[PDB]
Amino acid sequence: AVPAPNQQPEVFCNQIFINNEWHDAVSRKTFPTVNPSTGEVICQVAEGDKEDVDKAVKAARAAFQLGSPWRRMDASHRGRLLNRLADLIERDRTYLAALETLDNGKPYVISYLVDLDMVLKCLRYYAGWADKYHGKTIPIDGDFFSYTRHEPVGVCGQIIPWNFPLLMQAWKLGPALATGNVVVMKVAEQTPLTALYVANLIKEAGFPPGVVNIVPGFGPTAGAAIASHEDVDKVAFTGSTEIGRVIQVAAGSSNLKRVTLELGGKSPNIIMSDADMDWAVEQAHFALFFNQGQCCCAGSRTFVQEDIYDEFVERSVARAKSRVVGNPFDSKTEQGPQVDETQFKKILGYINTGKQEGAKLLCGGGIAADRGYFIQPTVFGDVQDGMTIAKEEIFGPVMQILKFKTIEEVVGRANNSTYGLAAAVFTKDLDKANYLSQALQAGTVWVNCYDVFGAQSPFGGYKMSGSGRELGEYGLQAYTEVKTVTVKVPQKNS
Amino acid sequence: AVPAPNQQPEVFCNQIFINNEWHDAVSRKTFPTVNPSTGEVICQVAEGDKEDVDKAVKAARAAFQLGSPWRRMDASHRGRLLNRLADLIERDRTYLAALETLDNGKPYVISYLVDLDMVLKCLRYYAGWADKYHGKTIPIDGDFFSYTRHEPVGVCGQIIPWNFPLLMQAWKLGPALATGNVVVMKVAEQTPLTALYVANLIKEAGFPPGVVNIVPGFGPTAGAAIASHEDVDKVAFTGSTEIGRVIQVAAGSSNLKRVTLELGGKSPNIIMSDADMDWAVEQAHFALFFNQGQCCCAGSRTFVQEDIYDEFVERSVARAKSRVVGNPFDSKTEQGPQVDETQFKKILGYINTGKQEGAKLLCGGGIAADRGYFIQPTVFGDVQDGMTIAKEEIFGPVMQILKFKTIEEVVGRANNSTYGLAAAVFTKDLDKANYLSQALQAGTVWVNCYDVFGAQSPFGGYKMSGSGRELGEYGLQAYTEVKTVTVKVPQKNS
Amino acid sequence: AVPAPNQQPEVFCNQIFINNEWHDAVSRKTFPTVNPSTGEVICQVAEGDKEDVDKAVKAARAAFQLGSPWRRMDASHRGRLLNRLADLIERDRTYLAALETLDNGKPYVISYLVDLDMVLKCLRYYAGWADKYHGKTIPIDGDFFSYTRHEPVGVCGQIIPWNFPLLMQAWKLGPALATGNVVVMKVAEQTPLTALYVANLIKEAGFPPGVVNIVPGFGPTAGAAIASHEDVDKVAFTGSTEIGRVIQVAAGSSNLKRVTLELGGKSPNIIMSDADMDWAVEQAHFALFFNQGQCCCAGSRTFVQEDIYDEFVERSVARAKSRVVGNPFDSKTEQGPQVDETQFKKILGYINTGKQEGAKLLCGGGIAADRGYFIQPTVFGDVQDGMTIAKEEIFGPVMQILKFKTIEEVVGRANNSTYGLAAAVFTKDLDKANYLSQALQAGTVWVNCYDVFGAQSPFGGYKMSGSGRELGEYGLQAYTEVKTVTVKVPQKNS
Amino acid sequence: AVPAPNQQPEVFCNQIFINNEWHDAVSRKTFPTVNPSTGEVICQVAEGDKEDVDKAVKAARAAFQLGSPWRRMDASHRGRLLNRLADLIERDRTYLAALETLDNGKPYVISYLVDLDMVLKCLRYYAGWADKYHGKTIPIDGDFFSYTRHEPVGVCGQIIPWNFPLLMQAWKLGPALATGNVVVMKVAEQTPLTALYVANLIKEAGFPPGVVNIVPGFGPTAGAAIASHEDVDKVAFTGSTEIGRVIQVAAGSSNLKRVTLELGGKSPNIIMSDADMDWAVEQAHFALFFNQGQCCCAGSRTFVQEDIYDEFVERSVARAKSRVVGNPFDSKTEQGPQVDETQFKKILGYINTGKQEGAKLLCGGGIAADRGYFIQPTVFGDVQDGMTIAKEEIFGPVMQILKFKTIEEVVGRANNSTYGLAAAVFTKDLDKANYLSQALQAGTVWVNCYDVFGAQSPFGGYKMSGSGRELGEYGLQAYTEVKTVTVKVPQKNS
Ligand SMILES: CCCc1c(C)c2cc3c(C)c(C)oc3cc2oc1=O
Ligand SMILES: CCCc1c(C)c2cc3c(C)c(C)oc3cc2oc1=O
Ligand SMILES: CCCc1c(C)c2cc3c(C)c(C)oc3cc2oc1=O
Ligand code: NA
Ligand code: NA
Ligand code: NA
Ligand code: NA
Repeated sequence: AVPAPNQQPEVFCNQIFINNEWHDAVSRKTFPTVNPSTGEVICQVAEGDKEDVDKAVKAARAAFQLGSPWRRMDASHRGRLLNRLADLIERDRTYLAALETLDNGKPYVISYLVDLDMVLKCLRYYAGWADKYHGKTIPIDGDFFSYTRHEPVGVCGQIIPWNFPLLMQAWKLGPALATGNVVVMKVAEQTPLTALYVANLIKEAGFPPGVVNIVPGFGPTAGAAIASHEDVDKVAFTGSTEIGRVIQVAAGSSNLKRVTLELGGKSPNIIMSDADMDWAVEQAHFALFFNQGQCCCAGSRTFVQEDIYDEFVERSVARAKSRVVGNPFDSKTEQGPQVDETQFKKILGYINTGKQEGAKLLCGGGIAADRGYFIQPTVFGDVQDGMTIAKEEIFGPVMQILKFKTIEEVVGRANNSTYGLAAAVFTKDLDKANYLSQALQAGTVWVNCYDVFGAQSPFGGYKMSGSGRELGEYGLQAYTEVKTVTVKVPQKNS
Repeated sequence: AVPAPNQQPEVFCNQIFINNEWHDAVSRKTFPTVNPSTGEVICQVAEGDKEDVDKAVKAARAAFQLGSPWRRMDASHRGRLLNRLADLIERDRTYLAALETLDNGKPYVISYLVDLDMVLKCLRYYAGWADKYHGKTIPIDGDFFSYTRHEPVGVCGQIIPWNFPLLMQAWKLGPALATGNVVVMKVAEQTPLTALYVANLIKEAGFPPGVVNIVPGFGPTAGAAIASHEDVDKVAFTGSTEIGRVIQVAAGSSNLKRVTLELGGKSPNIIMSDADMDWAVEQAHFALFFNQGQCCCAGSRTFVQEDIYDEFVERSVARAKSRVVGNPFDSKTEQGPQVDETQFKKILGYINTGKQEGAKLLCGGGIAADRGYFIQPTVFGDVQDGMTIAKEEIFGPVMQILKFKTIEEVVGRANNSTYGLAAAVFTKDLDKANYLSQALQAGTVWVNCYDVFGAQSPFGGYKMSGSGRELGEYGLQAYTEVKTVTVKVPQKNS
Repeated sequence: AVPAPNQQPEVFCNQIFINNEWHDAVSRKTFPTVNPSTGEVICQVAEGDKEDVDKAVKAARAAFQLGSPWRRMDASHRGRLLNRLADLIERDRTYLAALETLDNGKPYVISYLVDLDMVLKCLRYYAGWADKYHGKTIPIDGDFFSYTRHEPVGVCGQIIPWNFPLLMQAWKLGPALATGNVVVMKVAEQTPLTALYVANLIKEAGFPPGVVNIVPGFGPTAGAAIASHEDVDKVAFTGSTEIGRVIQVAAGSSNLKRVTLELGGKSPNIIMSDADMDWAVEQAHFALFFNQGQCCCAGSRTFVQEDIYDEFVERSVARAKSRVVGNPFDSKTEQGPQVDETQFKKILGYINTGKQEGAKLLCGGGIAADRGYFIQPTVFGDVQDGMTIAKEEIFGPVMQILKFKTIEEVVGRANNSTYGLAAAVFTKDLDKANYLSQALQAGTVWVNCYDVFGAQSPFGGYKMSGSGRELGEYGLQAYTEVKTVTVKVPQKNS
Repeated sequence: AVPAPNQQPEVFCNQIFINNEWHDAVSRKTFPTVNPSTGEVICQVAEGDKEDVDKAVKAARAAFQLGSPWRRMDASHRGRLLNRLADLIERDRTYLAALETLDNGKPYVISYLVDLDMVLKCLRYYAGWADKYHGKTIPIDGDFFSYTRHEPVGVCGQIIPWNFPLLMQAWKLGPALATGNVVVMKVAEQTPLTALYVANLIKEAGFPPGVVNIVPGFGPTAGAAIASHEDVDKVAFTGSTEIGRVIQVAAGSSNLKRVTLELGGKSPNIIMSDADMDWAVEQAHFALFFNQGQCCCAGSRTFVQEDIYDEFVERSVARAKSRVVGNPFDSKTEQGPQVDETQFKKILGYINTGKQEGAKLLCGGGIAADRGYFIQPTVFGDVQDGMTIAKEEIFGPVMQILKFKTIEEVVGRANNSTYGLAAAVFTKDLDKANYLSQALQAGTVWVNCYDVFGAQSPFGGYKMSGSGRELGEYGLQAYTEVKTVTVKVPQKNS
């Protein structure tokens, strides 16, 4: 029961947002944002650079000064503002989903029913946290009263990616604002429009000026500016492992700002022979192909036990072959385009690599349309651990299927990676689920499901998939600076 | 690795313990404690009554005064004291286990390896909590700083049963002492000796006088005095459901003291047809027969899926027929005597009740030895929900085996009880484990195990099996009084 | 900014609310509710008795069945419903505030700006808790995985008093519903109407039928039936200490339901010689007289240090004499009538005891109008600890002012009471504040303020002022039943 | 009550500790460690470099393998090991205190009564946390059961400073081992010997081999190797702000290991005009001179309200003049030597700089003794914010005394710094202390006291003074990796 989209949604916001006001870049440069379903330019957007980030940080700092409206506001009132922001987003849901689909390429039905649903839920979840993150009173030795205050960390630099433009904005704003921080946010050049529209609702909701500032631009310029800024207290980055290291180096080279990273993965999806075949096939398909394959936690190594391999592979192929590729505003479409030309070409290179290193191509392998960045659902069978397509993050609709004999073997293979963002196990057996969920080196382990996210449950990487956790209570930790206050008292009693 | 016991351990402590001194009853009365293995008097113990409780409460109240050594002691030091106590009990481990067996009847090997081990673990666990149970600092609206102090509830009456004399003493002393309370402890007339020796160790560990006071005697007299006392702040009772009511009526009739209760149960042990047969037979046997059936959480309704029933019964009978009943100091003995004549006769009543109401007697059903309170391990087949042996807590070596068809049916029948202490589920299937553990109305659900206790995990009843929780962090809640302090400040900032 | 009241609000709801429908009593009997400003009947209300409680409990029990819409509903959606209810209340704010003043007597300006502000805040606060009250995963010994579920306690009987009818309704509904419980609510015969109207809003917000049921009626009939009901899992009562005993006895005599109580107090308000005089005089006035003195936590023993006594008394008298008694719908009115004839007579009774016992009547001391239950603001000086008005809860606009010299003296005098609901301290000295806030035996200690409530901060009694805490995270504890699940695993690793 | 020291204690441990075994450096090189009281060599110590770190990491990694004794051990038993370690350190307390004094120069009385005490308290505190740092069960939407496991982060590299060798070792081993990690620890070349002896006790206590590995050596070699290592999951460094940047940079350049840092300070100690003069003078003295000025949180900016400036200066000069410098083994000694020649000359440099830039030199100013590294207690007055000595960390017995007028001014001036480790306020006024403890940008704010540490209370920096916290529950956060497990279930109910 999805409302009919406007397939040519109008763009109202394409500038830099600072102090609840719209501005051009100081250079007056703009960049085009493109519709990946057509290859056509949608509009021009302000191209922020170091000097625009400088202005945004100054605006954030000012708003975070002791005595300011943002600092004096009751914590419960921060929750109200987040709940108001959610209501505005809900009022404008049809428009935002359409705009998300236009700029990013994901099917409108999914923008509406998944992304926007999850945005609303995430904001509403964190509105609740705003007055509930207690400090502690602490029974220290000797004649003293000691306690902790959980203070906001301060000016927070947030660099968000293009695969889930609205959801990620919500994942970062939720906890930051619940805890009384202020943000300078950098949106991805491939997908800036929805985040900018949401800035207009942030103003309408009544957040004071300078609390949220949004700088669209490029990574090497506006992103690096944030990571290296001397008055930014904390940086959160979501993107590639490679860029992650730049961020963390830049933090240590500048002011030792605090860092959390959500990086890549090559997540294992392990199907035991006693799994429910029909359910597992459908979920392995979803686990890989969701969002045109553009998910950090994609199930891009599907380990299948040897006794069910052939049937599993067969069913996986048939499902991949029926997957509808097309216009994302068409209700029948399961698969839209890749986000841009760079990704397009990058995925085709990996497909080529897979053919050439002797992975067996079971379907797809090519370009699915003459217009836009559409790639055919592709499945490789008999994939080996040493192959490049088994090791590196493809970020496309390319499925790898590997075969294994034993549970002890599959654990070592699944864990033999520098990535550990997610994993999954499919089995009816209690003991096997418990053994594997314990043994897997991943920040999230799904059992008999995949890509089950909830605002309540934390998410993040082991190893080089990242550091720190987003979502849940855990997502608050990185946005909080702890202060101990220890007071001499006449005589301590229990 | 169990050291050879003294089968006639000497008694050193048989008096009332108040302010680190030993007192006779004001009446000079004494009562005999009996060895249930022989029917013979071990020795005589001071019979505390109302006037001796009153003296205890006064001592306790004095040790609890503001400025007193106990109230001023660093939280961390209460933990040192709990740890020292544990060290003293470990030194005297062999003696305490022998004394427990003599007075209570359980096999020495179990007293040594289970009870005493858990005692040590419990006190060591709670020693660690002493300086970690934080209050909160709270982001209240307006120009205020609000926070909570977790203060001790005060004078705690604690009424400890005879089935696990040492371990229950530890379950109560642990959280009480770690949070800075003082205690007046009433120990069971059937099994007072071990608790009194432990008081000597409390003295030797260095606890200030009045912090722990112990008054042996009878229920209607000493127990009632504590429950009705106008200067006891809290009462903790473990016993029958019937006496539980007497305690809560007395609390409400006197000074609205806080009440926690650990009462009886008719805990269902559910065996699905896909369970591991041998493991489930040995665990169901343990579940019911452990401690001569004298566990509040005994698995006394063994529900078995109809397709495995004949076999499950056949094996359970064989195992029960082989259970060795005898002298609890003999290392080959699995089953000691019941704790006293009253229980002995109560169990024989229930056994005859079962035969009379059409349950099928598969083995046992009579008296095991000519002397002592020994009962043959007994198994009833074909038991129905409507029978009294399927409803009422028997508290003896009597196993009920019921038959069932579906998982929906068995949930309804398992939950159709006024008891809800514990339950268990035996299955290899992940979905059945999770469905049942969510649906069963029980404070503990064990999956593929039974009677697994840890100091870290709470334990307590649903419904009329009690209220409140022992063990874990949860065990501290009932021993804490929460004070909110809200202070006007010049200007609140986040 | 207060909208003009409707001084003759229409009454819509006056029946028993069960399964989202309106019912007459089975008996067809009704009782009058009176306007305490005029002494005249507002309307007839259905008079719930035992049979009506039995219907409500049945309906709640069915709504709590496993698999029902309320049990299956997402925790986050419970939060949404509460926020919905809050929105609907905000919509009808002006009305409900007027209706409260009509039936209860409190000034409309306070109904609007305080009572209804706090209702919204409470509900919004608890909406935030619905999906955040986590259980624990627990590092138990052995090859086991252990964790806790925080489940709803079940059918909750909630008896709410007449002094804050809407607010108390919120305080109890908030936590109960946030944690997934179902409710049978008994509202006060003096003030039933606002709670019945909110029932209609509960229906409009989309709460499933049976989740909230309201039975208006009398204490010894409807109240006693809930406290004694064999299928009510939990009872929460706010009212007199004496009736709290009836409740706690009823619980023990029936099914050992869980019990929390908010009872009376005789709360000390302590003014040091270094207090800011004007601030302390104005707050001490508020502390006693707020809500016509009908607060459980009223500052009804104003201890004042000898050096500032004369001046403090002079200023408190002037302020009391200026206090405007009258029509609660007139904006200049600070004090409306007491709630009914019984209280009215009882308060005059205490005033007379104070005059006869040799307390110094400084102002007021008689009736203030011929119609309704208006009483003169009354202040007694040179009060002694042994006088009746110093010992007993008056629940009227009657101030006692005691004199003290030392900080050691006043602690002992303040703590010399069977009550311990609240207390306060006014001082500019850090160490005095800390000394007194530690030493006072009260659930809430205000420093340089009074009657500062926040949904975030717990509130409740020491001693005979009650057991359990309402508000904050603490408020959830009594509405939660803890289940431990412990599962055998192949091999535990850290 | 301090035992007489052995003033020439024997050295037993001077090699690399890996797998519970003593090894020479692969290079066979050694470096001297010197007695800073005499300037003379105590012994030679194995000089670890990259190759030795590589071996330590490999042993740690092996010790951390799934299925290993350390991984399989009950969490509670980790606590037992820690408590055993503490008992061993308490057995060897007299020796360790003397050895600490030999190698580091702090007075033996302080080594025995403060450092070793605090070591014992820290280890015993963290022994309590080993089985109490629970993960969570989470009420996620839809038909799922979601929970978190708090797993160990893995191989932890710990780089510890020379100013508190034993204490810092305890601060890092405590939480690391409590939470099941394994460690590679680099001790400072100035003070390796006490940590090496402790390793011997770690073996004795029964920790499995590879759990703790200790590599003495130089920073640019061994330290850098740990920060750069591809298989080190986490690095904790305490030392200079400058070197902290090198560590962060190294972590980002290698494997994105997690990082916590405890760096420098220039902590303000603010004396209001209503402060207790004598207490304040003695505590300001303590704040600065404790441990020969060698504290990261030294109160090296003493801000003194103008009306009490001349009196406070006079009394602070007198007390500084009375400070006894000399042999640390002499019980009359308040102040031993600086740790080495480098620090010695560095402090002389800063002194000269304070003379040059117009600070008024009120006592001291030079070398107290050149046999060993002794400096005169030095006190500078009329210090301005812009002076080098008012900005840079001196780490020596040199006091800066500044003058201020208003509370608003001093906040601006105290916060105007790139450091934020600690702060203090001396006042009797409640409002001033509450205003200042909120407004100061520092990790710990002491009120009417200074250098009050408790293992229960977190410690760590704001701004460039560090990131993350040590001690308390918060100290566990950095040693935990969070895993979410989300499971599909048949039907979710509350
Ligand atoms: C209030 C609970 C009383 C009770 C305890 C303490 C208890 C302990 C253990 C231990 C330890 C094993 C192995 O089995 C038990 C059974 C048990 O049954 C019980 O009824
Ligand atoms: C069970 C407690 C009943 C009670 C409430 C709810 C109460 C609320 C408020 C508010 C709101 C202000 C400003 O003062 C109060 C006093 C109050 O005194 C009370 O006794
Ligand atoms: C990174 C923290 C280093 C540091 C410690 C550990 C420290 C401990 C104590 C104790 C214990 C007293 C009495 O004063 C101290 C000062 C201190 O100053 C310091 O800079
Ligand atoms: Na685009
Ligand atoms: Na006995
Ligand atoms: Na009325
Ligand atoms: Na040295």
